[PDB]
Amino acid sequence: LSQDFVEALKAVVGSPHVSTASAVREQHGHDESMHRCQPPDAVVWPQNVDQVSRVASLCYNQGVPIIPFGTGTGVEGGVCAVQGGVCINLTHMDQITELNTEDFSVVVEPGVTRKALNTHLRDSGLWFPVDPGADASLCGMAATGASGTNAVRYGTMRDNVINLEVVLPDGRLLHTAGRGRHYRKSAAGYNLTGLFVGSEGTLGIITSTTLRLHPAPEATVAATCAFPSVQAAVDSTVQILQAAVPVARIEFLDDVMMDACNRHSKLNCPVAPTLFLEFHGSQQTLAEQLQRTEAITQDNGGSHFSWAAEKRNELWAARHNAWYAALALSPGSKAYSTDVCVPISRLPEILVETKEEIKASKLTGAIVGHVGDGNFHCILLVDPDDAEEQRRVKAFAENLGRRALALGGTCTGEHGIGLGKRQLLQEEVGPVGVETMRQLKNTLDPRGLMNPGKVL
Ligand SMILES: Cc1cc2nc3c(=O)[nH]c(=O)nc-3n(C[C@H](O)[C@H](O)[C@H](O)COP(=O)(O)OP(=O)(O)OC[C@H]3O[C@@H](n4cnc5c(N)ncnc54)[C@H](O)[C@@H]3O)c2cc1C
Ligand SMILES: [Mn+2]
Repeated sequence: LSQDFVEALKAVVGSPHVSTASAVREQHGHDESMHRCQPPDAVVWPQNVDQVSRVASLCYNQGVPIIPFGTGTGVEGGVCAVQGGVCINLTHMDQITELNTEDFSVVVEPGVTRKALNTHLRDSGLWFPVDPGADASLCGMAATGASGTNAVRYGTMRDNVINLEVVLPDGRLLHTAGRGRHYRKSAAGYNLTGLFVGSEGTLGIITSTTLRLHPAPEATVAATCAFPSVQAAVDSTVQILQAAVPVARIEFLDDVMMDACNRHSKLNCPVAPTLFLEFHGSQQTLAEQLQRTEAITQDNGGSHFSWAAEKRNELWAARHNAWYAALALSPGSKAYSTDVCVPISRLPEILVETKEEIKASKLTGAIVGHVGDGNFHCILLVDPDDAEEQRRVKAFAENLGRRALALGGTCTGEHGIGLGKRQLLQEEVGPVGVETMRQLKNTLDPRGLMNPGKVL
């Protein structure tokens, strides 16, 4: 990066908001995954959308890659600057606007986390449900297509993003559904909002997101249920979904993950394949849901429900920290997560096979995830210096991904592709799907400067 170029960047955002210092670039060259740090050539913090547009235009016309950066909690290397360039940290734009309680909508800028939003919403009777474990940027969640434990009932980011404000690679400002618009459904033109959800910073920079809010549940009950085997836990899950019980949360932990979470959060659940459940409704619709759900879990050997404000909060905090609980099994290690999502009737086969495969392998793996969506994570630990173990973990993850594709599923339910799953994506959608995705990338980013090396 030339001195003239750096000075041009400082003219847009101000000298304190541009850094070429090695330590600052290294901090923005990696996310939470094991993907190797690849530092950008500079980090820039735009202070408003006009500055985002002008930074993008400067980079784009000079042939300098752009890497959007939210909270850096991704797990597929999305922020790694594989071709160098300018990392745009968007978190100084942190305002909540256009809170429309009567329409159940709100507009947020990239520095707003879900925690910040739900704090702002206390005493409104509304909440935003999509809950990744990490305290992530909501616009980053829109960029990755995130989901979480609440998605089985309340939907993913794709279900809950109503509109996006996007700075395109050359600096133009796009409101995907129209500036200021919010509504429940539309057939007007092509749905641009869904194209940018899950685009991972390869099609443009999300500078605000319009989110669907939901009413807080009238009443909540959480519980855990221990099972004799993975098969019994996942069969119960499939049967709960087939019985159409509107469970609010249904999270699976294998015995390895349950033990890790016990040690990391000082829970002391029985070490066993376990479901964490939550039910929303009136005092009485809960009783109906509980009866029907306990009946199914009992048929599969589930324990009597161990029931759980503070107790529930510690239960789900432990679940949200499962990633760090797994890492704590081997201090100094990094982690790589699988994220397959299969048709629900095939979930028992692939989960049980994954458990058997982790057992037969020398790898440390913990299993957790959103089995209500037919989705789960195998969290695999890697010694950052053991090159052979890394090759074993990547091979394990790619074999699992190919098994999911063989079952009609997808290689990633929520984390995205980034650097890790590019070959699986090619297999998943085939030559015409890849070419079509690439033609869309090319028309929005002709010079290929919008987060190069990711997704495609
Ligand atoms: C402990 C832990 C638990 C997690 N649990 C979940 C979970 O349950 N569900 C889930 O889906 N994910 C989960 N994640 C992954 C991660 O939190 C999500 O992928 C989240 O959406 C990433 O947001 P971010 O701003 O931190 O992303 P970053 O790492 O900053 O960026 C991720 C990607 O999005 C792009 N990007 C970021 N912000 C923007 C923007 N404003 N405009 C355009 N592109 C942008 C980046 O260029 C990159 O390619 C977890 C992560 C951790 C560490
Ligand atoms: Mn998850």
